[PDB]
Amino acid sequence: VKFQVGDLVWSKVGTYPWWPCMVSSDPQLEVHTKINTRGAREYHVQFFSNQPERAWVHEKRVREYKGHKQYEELLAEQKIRKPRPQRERAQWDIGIAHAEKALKMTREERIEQYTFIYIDK
Ligand SMILES: Cc1noc(C)c1-c1ncn(C)c1-c1ccncc1
Repeated sequence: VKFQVGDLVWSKVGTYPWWPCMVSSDPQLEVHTKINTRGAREYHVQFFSNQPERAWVHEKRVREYKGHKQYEELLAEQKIRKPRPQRERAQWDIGIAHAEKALKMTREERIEQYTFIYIDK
């Protein structure tokens, strides 16, 4: 267990680029980490965005968030680069702005400021 609740991380999920996140406790499982059905470790994260979402992410797709400029280093992991779609870039920029504000906070302040409120349907 390398991450705890309130830690800032980058997550690489689905078709999306490396995205700013905060580790949090799953609202139903009440754990922030688990061993999945394939026997691998996963972390529960909140994506920083104007569209709040959460996901369980494989530990190999999670990295410590040290700052927004670290994005280049994650891409490093003729030069070939994927283009950046406008709508997705705008959502990522909002997320980064939140992550940069969260980085100036203590872990306790971040937990209080950003932990999602979940409402049953
Ligand atoms: C979208 C969406 N809906 O559920 C999940 C999970 C996602 C998702 N998967 C990976 N990223 C980066 C996201 C995401 C979440 C919020 N805003 C922008 C993107």
